[PDB]
Amino acid sequence: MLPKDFQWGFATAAYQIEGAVDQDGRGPSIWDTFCAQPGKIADGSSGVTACDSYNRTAEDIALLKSLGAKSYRFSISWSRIIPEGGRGDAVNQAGIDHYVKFVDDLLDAGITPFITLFHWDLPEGLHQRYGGLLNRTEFPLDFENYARVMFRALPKVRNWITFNEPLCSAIPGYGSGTFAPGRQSTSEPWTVGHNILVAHGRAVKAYRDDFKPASGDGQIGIVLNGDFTYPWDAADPADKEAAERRLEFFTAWFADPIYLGDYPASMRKQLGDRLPTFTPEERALVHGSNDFYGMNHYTSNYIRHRSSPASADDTVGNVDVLFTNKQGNCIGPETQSPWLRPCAAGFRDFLVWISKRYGYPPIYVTENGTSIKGESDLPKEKILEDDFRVKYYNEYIRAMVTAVELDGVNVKGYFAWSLMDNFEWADGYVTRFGVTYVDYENGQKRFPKKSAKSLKPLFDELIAA
Repeated sequence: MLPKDFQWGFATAAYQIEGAVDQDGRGPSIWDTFCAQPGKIADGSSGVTACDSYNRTAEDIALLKSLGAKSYRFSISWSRIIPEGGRGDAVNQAGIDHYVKFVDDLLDAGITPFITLFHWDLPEGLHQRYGGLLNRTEFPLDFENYARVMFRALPKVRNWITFNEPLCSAIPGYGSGTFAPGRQSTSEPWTVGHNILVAHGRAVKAYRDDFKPASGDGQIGIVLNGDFTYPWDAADPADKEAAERRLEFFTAWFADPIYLGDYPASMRKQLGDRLPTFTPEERALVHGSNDFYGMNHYTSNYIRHRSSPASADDTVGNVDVLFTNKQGNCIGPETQSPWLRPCAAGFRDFLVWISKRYGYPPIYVTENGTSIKGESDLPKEKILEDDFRVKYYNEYIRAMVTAVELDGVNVKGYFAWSLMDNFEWADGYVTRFGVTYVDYENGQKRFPKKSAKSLKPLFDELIAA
């Protein structure tokens, strides 16, 4: 049994699905720029058309009703709202009107919106003007303004997310250079993470002070990813330590400041002066800034300690991240994503880890899902019979249930990533995470896969009353 008010649905992100990249006054994001650069996207694609969801809102809502979703998690493209991005820049009324209409249409359908303000698509103008996410002074001020514009425009919304997966904005974006804006630095990821946390805190303070509804059901929080860890050699205290330290670098990086008031000591030890120090003002903003814990989770790994000190290029916490352990056991089967091996037990375990470290917060699992190896090469009929994905959902959802029932974890909602196949960042369109097939060659036509239909009967069995 899950509580009667448990919310479930599907998730998407604006740049992954919307298309219409220059329609109705939209300014370029750092992702539009990145895709234009050679060798960044595996299939040489971009979000130019994607699923054309910007132009197919009625169809997307009808699909959500068809599948029985209670809620829908999606993001706002900042550059549709303020094309240049800053607090002194012109606001694009057309972009605001689009999202206002969309939210109205969702609520008229009886589906609750869960809205992400920042899903990696920083307006290119802010990146050029002042170094974007790198600027400790300017980025938080412009993010807060953007947040205020959206809070003011969408007063019927009750569920807000500031940032989706800041680790992905920071490490791939400024560490390895694999995601936009494609920079490579031993310091920049830590600078970026800090500015995101401050930006987040400013936005939450603005929400709480000036916009939260009298009805009291308004809530705001950040969304953090994090895959679970198991020691390579469980009998080696060093591997136990290494597995814990890995979680700290992945997730506590963000959640420790938010719940506990500072960065993980292990990060401070390794990173030294490369990791910023909160001022009293910044700590006041960041400490206590989550009304709920937003959780993205996909996989687990075995973690092995290293015999030497960490290098400056290290971002994982000086450990080997592996798919096999000392006994030759394997985490899970291959998917199309080299990093993703299904391991339902790790989902239960991650929920408990968060709960124990952060005082049993209310948790929304804002992303969970899988790709299927070679899915895009399959004939249509075979893509639609996505048994691998059906099983992924069945097992992961049951693991979540175990965490709720036995471990007492306070899970409030669950969102399947994704409602439809979409632009999977540096993978392009080859990697499919959708419960819905999208035939990009034939006008982005949609076809629900087996997994899309499987979630309602599953949740109807679980959700009480």
